[PDB]
Amino acid sequence: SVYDAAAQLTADVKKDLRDSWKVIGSDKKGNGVAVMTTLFADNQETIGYFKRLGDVSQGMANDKLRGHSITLMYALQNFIDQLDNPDDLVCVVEKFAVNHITRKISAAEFGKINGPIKKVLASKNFGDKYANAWAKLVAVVQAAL
Amino acid sequence: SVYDAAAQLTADVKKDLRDSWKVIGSDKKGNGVAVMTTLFADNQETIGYFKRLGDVSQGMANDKLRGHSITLMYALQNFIDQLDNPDDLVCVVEKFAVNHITRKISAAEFGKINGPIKKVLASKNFGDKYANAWAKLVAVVQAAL
Ligand code: HEM
Ligand code: HEM
Repeated sequence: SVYDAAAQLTADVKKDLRDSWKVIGSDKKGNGVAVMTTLFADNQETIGYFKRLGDVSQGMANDKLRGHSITLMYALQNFIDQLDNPDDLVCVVEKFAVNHITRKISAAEFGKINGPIKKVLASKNFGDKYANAWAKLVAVVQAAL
Repeated sequence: SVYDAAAQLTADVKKDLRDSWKVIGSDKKGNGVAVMTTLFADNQETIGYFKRLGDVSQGMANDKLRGHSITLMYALQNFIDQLDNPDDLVCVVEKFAVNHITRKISAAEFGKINGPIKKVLASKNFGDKYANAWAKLVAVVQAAL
């Protein structure tokens, strides 16, 4: 199932993911926080999953939120580095899904991250072409949930 | 405390961490699996914590172990990237400690990773000076458990 979703990651898709990551991943703290705060803004209900982070309205200034945001970017860094080897990408994606499955985060719930990522990409001038590429990467993770 | 331990990362310690990581971090899959296999070999008692991984003796052939090993290296990548800012290093370490605290991994238990790291370092011509540098970094995490 995860292997099938990984099959959608064509040569052109991987190319756009890498080029866009070269910029997005250059500032993990800045963009990581941008993704989370945007998620909470467009889908307030997702905050129910982050009670441990405390006052998320503080954004960057919130140490726990900042810690989470930075760490989130290293999961994406991981995925991006394994793109050329489906076997490694799959094992890393399934490993990643373990904790999210335990948190009872469905594929649909996880997909709510697509909007934030699309917006962050647009702030760096990466159009729909790139947003679609990232939606496909997220789809690989969704297949594991 | 974690804040006092982070202050132990002096200038030369950070430098040695970077220089050694430049090599060790070049092959996250290979070195990551070596670290885990060494841990299970020198400290068989820790295998109980990894029941989900299955037959750990399969090494690289075990998809779950390989996935975990690769992911582990990205946590270290995270720490290394935060060496410039103590505030970020701390929030990232505390974030990382959450799941390990939940698994009831004590500071003493976590410290068993020092042996494996030292051996992997040695296999790449990096001696005691570097093993001690990494022990200090591991100490920051121990302070958070
Ligand atoms: C591409 C998007 C995402 C990435 C790369 C990502 C990455 C991570 C990482 C690396 C962790 C730390 C390791 C762990 O405990 O699993 C984590 C924790 C977590 N994730 Fe995800 N995640 C993503 C999306 C989501 C979404 C959409 C939700 C929920 C709506 C979610 C909820 C959580 C929660 C609740 C935690 C624990 C936070 C804490 O208490 O510190 N994640 N995620
Ligand atoms: C350099 C030290 C270590 C690093 C960088 C590291 C890194 C990680 C990472 C990134 C994860 C995935 C996220 C999470 O679930 O928290 C993880 C999972 C885990 N770690 Fe640690 N860890 C280290 C040492 C240890 C040690 C010494 C133990 C046990 C004595 C331990 C036990 C666990 C367990 C049981 C899991 C879950 C594995 C699974 O079921 O997939 N870790 N660790």
